[PDB]
Amino acid sequence: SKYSQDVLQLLYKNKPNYISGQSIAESLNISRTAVKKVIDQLKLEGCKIDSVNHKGHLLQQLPDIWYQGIIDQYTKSSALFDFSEVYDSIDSTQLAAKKSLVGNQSSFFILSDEQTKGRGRFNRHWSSSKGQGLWMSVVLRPNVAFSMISKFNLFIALGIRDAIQHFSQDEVKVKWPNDIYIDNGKVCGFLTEMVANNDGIEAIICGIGINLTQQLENFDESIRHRATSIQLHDKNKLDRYQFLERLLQEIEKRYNQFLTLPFSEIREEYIAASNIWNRTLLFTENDKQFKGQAIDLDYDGYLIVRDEAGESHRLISADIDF
Amino acid sequence: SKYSQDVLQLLYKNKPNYISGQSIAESLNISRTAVKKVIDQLKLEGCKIDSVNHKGHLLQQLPDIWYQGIIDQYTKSSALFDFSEVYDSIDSTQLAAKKSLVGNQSSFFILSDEQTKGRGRFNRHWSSSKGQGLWMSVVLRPNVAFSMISKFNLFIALGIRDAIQHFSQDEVKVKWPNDIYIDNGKVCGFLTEMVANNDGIEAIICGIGINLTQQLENFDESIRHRATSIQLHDKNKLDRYQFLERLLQEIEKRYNQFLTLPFSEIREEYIAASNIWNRTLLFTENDKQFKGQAIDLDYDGYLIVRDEAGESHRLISADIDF
Ligand SMILES: O=C(O)CCCC[C@@H]1SC[C@@H]2NC(=O)N[C@@H]21
Ligand SMILES: O=C(O)CCCC[C@@H]1SC[C@@H]2NC(=O)N[C@@H]21
Repeated sequence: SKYSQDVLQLLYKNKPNYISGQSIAESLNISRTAVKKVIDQLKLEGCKIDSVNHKGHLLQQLPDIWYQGIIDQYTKSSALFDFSEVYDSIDSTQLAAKKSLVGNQSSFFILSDEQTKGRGRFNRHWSSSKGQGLWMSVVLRPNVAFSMISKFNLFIALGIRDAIQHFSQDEVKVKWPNDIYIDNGKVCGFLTEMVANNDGIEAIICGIGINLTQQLENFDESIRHRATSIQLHDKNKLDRYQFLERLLQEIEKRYNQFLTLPFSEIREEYIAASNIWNRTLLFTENDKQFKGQAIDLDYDGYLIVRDEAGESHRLISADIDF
Repeated sequence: SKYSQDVLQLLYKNKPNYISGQSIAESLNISRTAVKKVIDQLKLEGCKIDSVNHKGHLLQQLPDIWYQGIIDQYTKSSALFDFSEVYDSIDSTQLAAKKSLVGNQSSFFILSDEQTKGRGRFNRHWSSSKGQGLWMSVVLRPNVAFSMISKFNLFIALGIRDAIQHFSQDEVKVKWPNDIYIDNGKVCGFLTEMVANNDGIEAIICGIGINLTQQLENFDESIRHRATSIQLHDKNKLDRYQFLERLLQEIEKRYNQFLTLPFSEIREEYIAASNIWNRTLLFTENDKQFKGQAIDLDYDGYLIVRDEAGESHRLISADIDF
């Protein structure tokens, strides 16, 4: 409805306290009896609101839907993001982001419940079902030379890992350069792209897909043995609005780190985090395909690999399989 | 009008021959007497059409307006470009291009008679008056690593130079890395940007502004001593549709060269072309500003400079003043 969001906003801003139909009706400037329709609807949409007589309304729990109104609260308190955009379904949050960044310098992010044409690295299909995962592109505006994309990718990786870790009983590791794993289920994939030129970057557009609320039965086939959600490694229910909040919090931390520190400082931690050593790796390079071993990550973000034929390579990027 | 373009198309396709109101009327499937309005209008818009009784209509000369219909002919015969877009006025042909490239792989270009918000390097204002200059962004899809932007810039430079040269009595030189000069008037500036990621470029978007039909009196102030048009170095009238045709022809040649040759091969020619040696240069780098001498362009597109304090720099890019 026309007013739904503003209602949800007031409801949210007012926790841990109740507020009266009355009090809402004065703010939004609409009938006491319209606020009831709006509420009776929000509940029907799966909202948990406690309504008690004489006292009013308290927002208890939100469903697995993103609401522009409440996501406005995050953008508001943010010291990073100007605005956000929220859709229930779009073609792709990266495509949207790439459109929205032109002729302005805003930092911002875009969430969508469902993607109908979401892609990953190399333009692989990316599965993005309604109400199941956080599908989001983020735009930032670092003031750096274009060479520095690679580092961003590494820092953010730890942001996305921690955010996810704080919610997982099992250990969450990073599979360089782009994937986040819990055990041998890929929980999230992310991708960093830039608009840039000869001297200075115009924007960064990091697209992030994390699987939130998936049962084993939801995946297939046969990805079911190398894909896992967050929920499947957390005894208690996973709150999408709570995860968002830490994810954004960590994305920020790691952005600033990126902005003020050379990699070396992060390096040793990134190692503790990676699950690529002491196992055979499966590298692809256009027509060519080979095996090899991850030996080390050097100070510049590059991966030092020993291919099965004994030769040493120093790689900026790669796509790797277990 | 609704049909104007299709008329102009037939008119153009039929040179050096006349064609009858009749013959047009059958193709476009409209009254013989509507074709007359369309023609009487095209003339009034500054078209030169010869109409003789019993014989018909011949397209003699086009004004200083771009027409989507005739520009369709170039895109059609092209072995490079899928389509084009033509506007009489837009915000910026780069902005437009950056929007139009998303979620597709088309190669294409965009022309506009006037820009209301056209920018150059570092987001400097770029003057783009109606009917006076070729204002165009071009999109290509090379299949190369993102590092290779720099080279593209160098090759295209010679394309844009030759295209312009064939029309100038005075010698046309390239001021590395982005400007085209005739004597000490900047005739054109161009800029190469990319959308790309860790492994592979998504698109190139080279934006090109060349001054076509400017009198000294049109410029100011006081750019009038370091800016010059093409027309001011050509005794005979400059045809915007004829220049476009060679420009596109050269852009293509030089693109293919880029695609199949290392720089070294172009290098020595690029030198004959540059007007940066044996004079003092004025380099800017963020807060810092210094003098120096252009000593050489090495095989990798980099400029070897000797700053006034005797130190040697190897530069990928720079902004330079005379
Ligand atoms: O291929 C991968 O390794 C990761 C793909 C990352 C996809 C995310 S989902 C949200 C955003 N929208 C997209 O189109 N892609 C990113
Ligand atoms: O600053 C320079 O040195 C050159 C500027 C190049 C501007 C051209 S004009 C057509 C296209 N549209 C733009 O916004 N810029 C390029």
